[PDB]
Amino acid sequence: GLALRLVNGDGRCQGRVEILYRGSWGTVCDDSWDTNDANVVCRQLGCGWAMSAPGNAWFGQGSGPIALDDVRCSGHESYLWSCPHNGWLSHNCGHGEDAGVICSATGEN
Ligand SMILES: [Cl-]
Ligand SMILES: [Mg+2]
Repeated sequence: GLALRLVNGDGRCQGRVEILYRGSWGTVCDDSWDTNDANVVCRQLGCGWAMSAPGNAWFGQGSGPIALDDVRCSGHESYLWSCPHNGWLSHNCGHGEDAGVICSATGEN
């Protein structure tokens, strides 16, 4: 069962992006980690909208195989794994590129 979390931030609605894929939490190393991408993360978590998308392991480096690399959300999607992307677990990037998000945390549902 796919799941998403933001870790090592100040609260549920900010931190390093991690996706539960086939039993292990994996990070995102997108070098075009954009507002549209972050907005999808925030919507999916019920965390409002993306105030910023901190880059390059701002919230620290994750560990283990990296789940997603080039994720190109339109910005409307309900889940990050619904955005166009260039594959699971097939990436040469390092955890120094792990993406992060800071959401408004203005959701109530
Ligand atoms: Cl980051
Ligand atoms: Mg992107």
